[PDB]
Amino acid sequence: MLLWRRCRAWLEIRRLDKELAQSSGLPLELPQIVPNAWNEVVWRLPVPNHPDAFMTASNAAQSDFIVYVNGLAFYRAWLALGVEDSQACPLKQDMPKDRKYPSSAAHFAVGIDSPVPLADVSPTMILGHFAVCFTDGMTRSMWLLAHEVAVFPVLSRDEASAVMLAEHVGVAAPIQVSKLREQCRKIL
Ligand code: AUC
Repeated sequence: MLLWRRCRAWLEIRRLDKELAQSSGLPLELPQIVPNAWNEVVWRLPVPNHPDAFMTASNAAQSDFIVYVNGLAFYRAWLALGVEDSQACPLKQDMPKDRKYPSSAAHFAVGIDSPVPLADVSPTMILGHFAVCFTDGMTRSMWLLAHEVAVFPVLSRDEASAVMLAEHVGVAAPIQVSKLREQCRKIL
């Protein structure tokens, strides 16, 4: 029921608040941009006690922006959507119960040969507070979070939205997809 879910979500957010407080200003494991047998931005993501995951900005528009997000912070902002929204975030413990989760785990298993495209997310406002919502990529985000990936990239529609995401959940300034692609080519 509803009070049940609200109280659960409240307690998880409080947990996240503490964790973020403890780990404030400590170094996190970053995605690693890798050289690739294609013409795309690809990252190696370390996954604790698990084989590496690989993701790609292949399905991004040149106009999109990349934001590298603190997983815990991203998770907390997702919970801010509340519990009734169709995009409501399951508690981490229940994420593997999600219907598409096995299909996502399957995709993440392939590796560098078929990297998983990024999620497309947006900053929004819910009952007067900041939250994150999705255009796509909720399940793969759950996989990442349930597997405790510390930092991962996400896609945002435009500069201001990406700056807003980075402000609340980012570990770095946003960078435009077109400009990152260019730099990857000039360096990697
Ligand atoms: N391609 C592709 Au996929 C998830 N989760």
